[PDB]
Amino acid sequence: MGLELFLDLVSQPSRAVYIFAKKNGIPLELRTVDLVKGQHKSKEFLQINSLGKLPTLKDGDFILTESSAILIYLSCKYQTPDHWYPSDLQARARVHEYLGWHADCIRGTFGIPLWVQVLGPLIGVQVPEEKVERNRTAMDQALQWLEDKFLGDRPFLAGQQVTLADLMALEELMQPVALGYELFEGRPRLAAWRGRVEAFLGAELCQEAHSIILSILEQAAKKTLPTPSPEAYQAMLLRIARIP
Amino acid sequence: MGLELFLDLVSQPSRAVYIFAKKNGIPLELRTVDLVKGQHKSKEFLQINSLGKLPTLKDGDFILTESSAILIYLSCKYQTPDHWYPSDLQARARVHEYLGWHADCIRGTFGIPLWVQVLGPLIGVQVPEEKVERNRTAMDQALQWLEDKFLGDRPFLAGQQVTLADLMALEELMQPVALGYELFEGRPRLAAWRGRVEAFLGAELCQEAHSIILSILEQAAKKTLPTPSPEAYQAMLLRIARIP
Repeated sequence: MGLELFLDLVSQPSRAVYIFAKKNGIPLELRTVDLVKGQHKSKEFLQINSLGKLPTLKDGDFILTESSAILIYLSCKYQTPDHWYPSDLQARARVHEYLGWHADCIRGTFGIPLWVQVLGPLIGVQVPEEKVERNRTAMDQALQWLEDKFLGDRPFLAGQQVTLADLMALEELMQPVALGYELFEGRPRLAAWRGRVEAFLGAELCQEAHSIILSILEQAAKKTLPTPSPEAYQAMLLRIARIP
Repeated sequence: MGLELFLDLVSQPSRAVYIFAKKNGIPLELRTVDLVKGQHKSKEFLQINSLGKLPTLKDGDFILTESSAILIYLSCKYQTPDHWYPSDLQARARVHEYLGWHADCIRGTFGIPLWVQVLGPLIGVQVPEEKVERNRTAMDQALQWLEDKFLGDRPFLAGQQVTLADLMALEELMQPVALGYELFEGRPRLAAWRGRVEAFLGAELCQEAHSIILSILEQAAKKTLPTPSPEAYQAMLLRIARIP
């Protein structure tokens, strides 16, 4: 069974999974893969995940990827509490639905500030003023949508209780926060929901799932960051190259 | 029950759903919403989907969105064949996994040629030469990944049989094709897979699910295209504004 989980806690989807697995007490072998360094691109790793993306979960000789797939798969195999990923047609659908939008509107837009302030400069590459703004006015744009469209009156994006939908959302949101952007400033709805979740999860877990990234801006200043391999350098140039 | 499906067959996710529903014979009330025109933004529609996105499926007073959620939801409620969306842990996982990558790497990159050639100019807005190329070299970049990473030796991205994963993939891919980009040129793997699927689905269905978009380049020429509302004008400028 083994059941190892290659991941880097600077990777927002990685955190999500790690958090889920931890909160439901799932025997997991935490395989650390320095992303900043370019570990996920090491020949040895590509031998595990031809894609070289994190977090990838290896169960048996079955290697899966995609925090969504992994979570869902996990949650299933380990019959985790139902509220998480409900078996109710309407309910599950409500989850499936946000995740899809999340993948569209949240994922990839809220990680940008990290590139603009850390990973970018790390390779001498500086992001254009515009892209920066464009991106932020794009964030709150989504923040709102999330706010009143998904969150609205209820306590969670995916309904009445905590669910994969929240774990993912919040975790992704955490990044710009960690970099200094206080998105929960003028959003008591959002704020309250976050607090509600964190509350649920627990200080301990969150205090450690994050850690890595709240420090990172400093490691950045203190030049503690590893020099990325030419393989990571490439991926990094691409990502930066797809910032609108 | 009603079970209406607002959608515009120029919208690749819309096609997907429509196709699934049609192939499995699901009683569906096809609610057409001119996207090009700006229908999905009409006050009356926002009263149905605060988001104004297509295709949105209204079952009972339950309004759902996200082709993924919809499909899955559909497939469930209408106990459609298992191969589609398997109940097997490894299997389903493999689907869930692609969809996530699909949402990341395919969705949003393969619709661009339509904006560059049609929707864009339709509002006097012309896309920069770079973005164009960047985008295409980005498409085949994904095409390959899809090709040998997901497709590889097996017959489908999601395993051995047709599955939501394919319906969506192929449909999205169809756009640049319909625009004149022959992505299946130097990819016998890709080509064969497509042919495999189309085969399965049937000429009739495909012959009509597409239609709308293979014509569109013409309607474009012949100025048959509806002038978009200031609401659609906005969304159109945003979308174009997020082309890297």
